[PDB]
Amino acid sequence: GSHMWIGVISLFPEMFKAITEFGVTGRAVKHNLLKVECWNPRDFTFDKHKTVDDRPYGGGPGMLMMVQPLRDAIHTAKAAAGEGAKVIYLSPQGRKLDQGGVTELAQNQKLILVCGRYEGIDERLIQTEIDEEWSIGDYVLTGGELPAMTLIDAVARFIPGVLGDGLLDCPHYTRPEVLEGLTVPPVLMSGHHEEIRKWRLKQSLQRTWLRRPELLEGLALTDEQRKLLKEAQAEHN
Amino acid sequence: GSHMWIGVISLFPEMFKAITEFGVTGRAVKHNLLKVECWNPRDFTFDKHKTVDDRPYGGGPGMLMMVQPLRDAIHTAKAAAGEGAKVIYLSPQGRKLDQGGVTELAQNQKLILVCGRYEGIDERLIQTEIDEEWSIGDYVLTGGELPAMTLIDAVARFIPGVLGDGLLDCPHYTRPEVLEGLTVPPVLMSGHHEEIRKWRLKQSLQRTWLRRPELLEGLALTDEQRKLLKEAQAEHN
Ligand SMILES: COc1ccccc1CNc1ccc(C(N)=O)cn1
Ligand SMILES: COc1ccccc1CNc1ccc(C(N)=O)cn1
Repeated sequence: GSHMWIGVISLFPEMFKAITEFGVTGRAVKHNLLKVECWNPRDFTFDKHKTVDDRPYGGGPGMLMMVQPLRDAIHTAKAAAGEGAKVIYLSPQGRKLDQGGVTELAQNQKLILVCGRYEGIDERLIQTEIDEEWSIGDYVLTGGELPAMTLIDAVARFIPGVLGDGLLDCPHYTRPEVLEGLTVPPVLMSGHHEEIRKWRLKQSLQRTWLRRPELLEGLALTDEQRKLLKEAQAEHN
Repeated sequence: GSHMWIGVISLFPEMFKAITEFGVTGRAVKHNLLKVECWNPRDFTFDKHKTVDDRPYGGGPGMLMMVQPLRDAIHTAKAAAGEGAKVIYLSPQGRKLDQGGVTELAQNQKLILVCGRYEGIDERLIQTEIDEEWSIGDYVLTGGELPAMTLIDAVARFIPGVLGDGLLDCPHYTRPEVLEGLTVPPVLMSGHHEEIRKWRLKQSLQRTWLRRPELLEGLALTDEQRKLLKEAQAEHN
């Protein structure tokens, strides 16, 4: 159906086995709903030692990705992708990823994800080769590979066939009925589907209010949600 | 020195090869600065088919992790960890991870990371077994493994020997001197270390202001930073 092709530029393509070989994403790859293809800048070097890093102009402690191997790898991935592929660079300086941003990225049938190492890539390559710069969160990692895999996993959930409202999820319970003295809320045993739906929605509203109140500010609550939230806040007091 | 031990509870322990076998984190593991030990709930099942999921009370589309295998795996990891280990559950409902939160978590010499699959774990296990619940970002994934690896990588950077201010990083440049007509800022060639430091700081301030203005609100800028930021905003106008 709406399959997705993701090209990856990475010095450590074997890291991507974590998503291509296991779980829901591994099944998506096996079933051809998701295709992940990697190019390694090390394969585009020409010197004896296959050098992939370079020193920044102006000095400093860190290194950058060497331009020539990385640029050639990107160009090769773009040629394999054809037209319509969006090239994404993962960095702390990028647009912060959220579920809304995931749904936007999932609209692309083709993506190329550039995984920086060291202190990242040359600023001019961002200008000449990168369409969009994204961050998975306000923290620093040793490479863009984990952010790239996180993005792949999140967008894969929107591909039809891969899987089997602004609020945090409600609590969930399974067997057994009592666990270290803690019982399951009786409503979940009642079999009354409408009471269960309202209980879960009310719990999601209460949990969002208590834990992430700023998420509620970005929402236009329905009539039902306004009432259940008021009830939850009244019981809390 | 300040080595770190991280126990992991996961149905897919082989995903963690992505951090234990490659790059800076793989070296940290090889050098015994970081130890990652995994327990798989599937090994704690007793039925013929090694069942690790269970149905939620109250119905619904999703499944939960089965309590008994997961609980036994957690208890085994806690016994291997000894005293002082903090047990962390990765979920979208958790505290949002940022670099400040990474530095807090890195203060622990021992961590146990519980990786949920399906719709997560029973709420009572969070109450009885989990010390802290964290999220790597406001998006949903197919498992907690990628969040757990992201956390491991971020905290590993604070372990002394693993590697070789609230603002986004400045642009960086490497060879060649001209790339598709784009030149390197002459100051970075000048060799004047003080001018380079001020240029980079000014660029970091300008970039944070243009891209993530809310990050500036949480900062008490130094005298030098206030001046360079004013200069950047004046040149922008
Ligand atoms: C200092 O490292 C870099 C510097 C610049 C670019 C890439 C890297 C690689 N590391 C990353 C990558 C992405 C994210 C994120 N928040 O999306 C976090 N870390
Ligand atoms: C619906 O999935 C779950 C539901 C509940 C718990 C765990 C999972 C596993 N998936 C995750 C895990 C963590 C994060 C995060 N933002 O840290 C995102 N997704």
